[PDB]
Amino acid sequence: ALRKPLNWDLETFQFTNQDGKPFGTKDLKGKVWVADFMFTNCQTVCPPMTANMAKLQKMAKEEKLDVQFVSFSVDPDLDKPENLKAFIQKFTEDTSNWNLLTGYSLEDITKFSKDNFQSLVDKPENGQVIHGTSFYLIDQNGKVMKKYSGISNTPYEDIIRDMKRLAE
Repeated sequence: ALRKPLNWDLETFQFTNQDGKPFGTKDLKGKVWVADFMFTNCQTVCPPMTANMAKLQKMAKEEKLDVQFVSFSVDPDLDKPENLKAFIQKFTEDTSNWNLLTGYSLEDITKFSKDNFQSLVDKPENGQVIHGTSFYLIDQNGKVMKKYSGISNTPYEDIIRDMKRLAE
């Protein structure tokens, strides 16, 4: 069984993916998914985070786990769909189950990150947006259940275990 779940409520949302198509709760409700926050002009942790998410994607597929991946841009003023599409192509050849989202205001995503993921977003003068570095596991009921590091010793086996529990 899933131990010590977070049980965080998530608001209903509809954003735009890297193909310029609507995507959000409508698509995700009923699926197990993993979320992170990132931006394409990040000079530090976002590329390794994304590589880590790609490793998780590959491992989940190998285990025959049917899950979705979602990356929210925290720099929507710069990250349009074409930016996200070009960004993700470096890290994976599979986006059938990975949507990178944008299309909203910076204020919007700041509130969304605060209210749903208890994570501060703020864009300083140098443009290097402050945001959380966690991966979040969300269940079929649309609640956040687990948080893991996306950048430091990502616990791939723990995440896989938890996905297996949600699939049972």
